[PDB]
Amino acid sequence: SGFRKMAFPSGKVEGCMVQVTCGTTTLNGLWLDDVVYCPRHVICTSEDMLNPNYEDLLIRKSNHNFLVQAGNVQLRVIGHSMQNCVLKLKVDTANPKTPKYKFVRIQPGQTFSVLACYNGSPSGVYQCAMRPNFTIKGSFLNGSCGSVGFNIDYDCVSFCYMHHMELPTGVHAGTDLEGNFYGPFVDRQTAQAAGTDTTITVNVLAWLYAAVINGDRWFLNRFTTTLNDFNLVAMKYNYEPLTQDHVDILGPLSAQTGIAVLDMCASLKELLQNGMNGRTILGSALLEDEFTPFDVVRQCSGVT
Amino acid sequence: SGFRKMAFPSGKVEGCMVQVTCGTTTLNGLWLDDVVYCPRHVICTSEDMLNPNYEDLLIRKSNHNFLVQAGNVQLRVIGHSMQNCVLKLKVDTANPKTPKYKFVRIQPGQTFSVLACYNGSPSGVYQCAMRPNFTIKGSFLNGSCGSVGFNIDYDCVSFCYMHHMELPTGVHAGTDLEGNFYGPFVDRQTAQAAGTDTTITVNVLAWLYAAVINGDRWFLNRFTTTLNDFNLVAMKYNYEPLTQDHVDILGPLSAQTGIAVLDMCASLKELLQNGMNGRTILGSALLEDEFTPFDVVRQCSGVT
Ligand SMILES: *CC(=O)N1Cc2ccccc2[C@@H](c2cccc(C#N)c2)C1
Ligand SMILES: *CC(=O)N1Cc2ccccc2[C@@H](c2cccc(C#N)c2)C1
Repeated sequence: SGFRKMAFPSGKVEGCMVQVTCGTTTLNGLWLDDVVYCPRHVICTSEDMLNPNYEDLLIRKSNHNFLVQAGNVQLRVIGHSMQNCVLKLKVDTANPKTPKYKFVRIQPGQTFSVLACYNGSPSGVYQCAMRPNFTIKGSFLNGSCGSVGFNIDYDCVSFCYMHHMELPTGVHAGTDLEGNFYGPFVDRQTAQAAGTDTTITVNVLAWLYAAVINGDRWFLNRFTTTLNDFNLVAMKYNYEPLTQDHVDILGPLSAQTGIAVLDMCASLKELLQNGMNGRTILGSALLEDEFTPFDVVRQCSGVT
Repeated sequence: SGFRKMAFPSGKVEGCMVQVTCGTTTLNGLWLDDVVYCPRHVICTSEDMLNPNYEDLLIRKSNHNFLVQAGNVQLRVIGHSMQNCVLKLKVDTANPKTPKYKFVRIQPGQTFSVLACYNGSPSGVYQCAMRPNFTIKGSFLNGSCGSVGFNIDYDCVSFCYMHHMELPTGVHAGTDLEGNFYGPFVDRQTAQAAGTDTTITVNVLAWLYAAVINGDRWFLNRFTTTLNDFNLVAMKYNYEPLTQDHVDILGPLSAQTGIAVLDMCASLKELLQNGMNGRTILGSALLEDEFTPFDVVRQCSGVT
């Protein structure tokens, strides 16, 4: 037992990280098969970022201007193209460490691991959730651009995120591996406010089930509620509205614990209305929303 | 910017994980060079664990009784010996994926990453701290025994922990890689209570410096304190006494932020005495103690 914010083992992703330099700009790239994926703003200087015309800036770049270094070995660039906000640099060598992989565009509320990198070198790994406002609350300094987010299903890496930007609020924005931003964000040095960050209700409920399984039970009560009654409380506390889809996905946790989903909702309602009165749940003093129902089952069953 | 509980990239450790089976018991082993390290209780059944005589049980085991499987390839066992609470199984093949490594016995208050494993397969990675009472608050199910804790200094893995046990309180106990338990714990199915878990004061202060650097500043006040005045407050709130050594290690963070260590102590004193009044610090509603001063500098500077 015990419950932790666990990231996926990052080995399969570390073997894909490379450094990409263009002019005076260096960031991270993802090497899969004979293609290196990186943010298109690698072709900009901070001077260019104010209002870049990516198509015009790219015309001045040739294959030989993109320096791609895998650890300490230089890759030969034989092609380049722009797909949305990412550059795809065709190299003459397929990565021998390419895992079985997929590119997936995740939904808000879903979780993933980020392998933060600097100059093609991995520094750490942490678990994230794509916020309902399509931002992530990460840890990214200059040079971290091109670091990726991913999930792992046994031997298959599903890449879902590439880091591009930090909002003036300190929150993070980026794209899926096809270069399409999550949310309304553009790759430009301009003030772009993120919307209201709501709490992922289905994840908080999943985490309350993780809590009961691991022994933290003080918050269980004698009450029940309805989806509509619960959503009136969710709306006041800027929680996402809970749907029957959410209830269905909580099914296995409800079955394992014997606590009906609407009974767990009544516990969450009371925790929202009364606070935690100085107590903790799984070592946390706030309601944790960055564990999906899938993460709870995976962690509580020992999936490798 | 942004601040996260970040674990080290686990790739170098995943390449060392193997499965070790003895009789009907299966757990994880660590393959480095031509040696596989695992908990000695691999030779026990749950029946044996009540009061095992490890030396007597081991006499009935030959090299051929220890089945070591690296992913899907079987390793040939050419020797075995017991060192404290670990078994060292000499194999006929050196691990080709052995990183540059060291075995280190960490101090309480120090942090490390755990690669939780089941049947020699990695499931996830998370950041831990060795508690002042020599327990860790991990996430370990049956079959997780033999999972290791480590730190990474560029290319060198310093293994510090091997998981052996779960206390009836749900907290975790284990050994360094020489098989010596941290704390007073023995490898036996017996009630062993852990001592008072105190809060790692130097880590909370380091995390308050991480908070100021990243923008969370509400807790800064107009006060100062002394080491002795602060320790009177630390003792009441079961915080570790702060020493000049702790102040010295906080030196770089004090220099970077311009906030004198004793001024930060006065902020911590007020947070201990008044609570957080419904506010958060780096997305947390409690005072975080599982970031050392080294982790804060490493994360805030981008060390790979
Ligand atoms: C995340 C990162 O490494 N960087 C550094 C960098 C290097 C060259 C050009 C831009 C950047 C910024 C950046 C500024 C403004 C907008 C974006 C986007 N998209 C990125 C971030
Ligand atoms: C952590 C783990 O995998 N296991 C399973 C197991 C398998 C065989 C023998 C013992 C165990 C237990 C266990 C019980 C009691 C004490 C210890 C220790 N040390 C380990 C845990």
